[PDB]
Amino acid sequence: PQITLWQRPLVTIKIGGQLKEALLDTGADDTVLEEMSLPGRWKPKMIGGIGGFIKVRQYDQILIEICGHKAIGTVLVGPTPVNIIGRNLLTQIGCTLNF
Amino acid sequence: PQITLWQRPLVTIKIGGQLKEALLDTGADDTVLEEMSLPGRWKPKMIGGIGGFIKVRQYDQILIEICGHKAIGTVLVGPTPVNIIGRNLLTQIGCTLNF
Repeated sequence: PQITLWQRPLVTIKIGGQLKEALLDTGADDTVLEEMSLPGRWKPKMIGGIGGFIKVRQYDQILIEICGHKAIGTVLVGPTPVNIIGRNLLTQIGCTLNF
Repeated sequence: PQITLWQRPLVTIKIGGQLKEALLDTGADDTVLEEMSLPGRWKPKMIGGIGGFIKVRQYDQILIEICGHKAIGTVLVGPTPVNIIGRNLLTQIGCTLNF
């Protein structure tokens, strides 16, 4: 699927059964999501944004399924407003930018 | 020019003679840049990020030239670390996302 930018790039995800929705963000390095319970092992990590230093919960080889495409790699969890798909993932779904 | 996401999407800009460099960001709504002096009329506007409420200086029909492509539309100026090309612009250079 090829998508235009006339309005916010939001597609559906799957993180362990759970259908979801996020931003295909080419300005992010990490991928962070909605507080859902992951079967797995975590490593405390920290992010920020308007106030800053919010504590997140890094997961390591999580298989995210995005817009039909399987893809594994790290995903970060914690109190975020929006699911955001960093570089890490677009990188791996073959995703490229076209003008 | 078509660009991959294996590493931060940074291209060169032109804002009134001045060669520059920014992020082709599909997760931003506005376009904000480096404190350079624009011939034009401004409207005080406000943004934020890690601490938040930083005051910026909105410009209105500024012709940004990006990666060979002419394109006009608003550009925002103020103490930012990085030049960032919002939706507003990618929108207008015909820019699309491809996987």
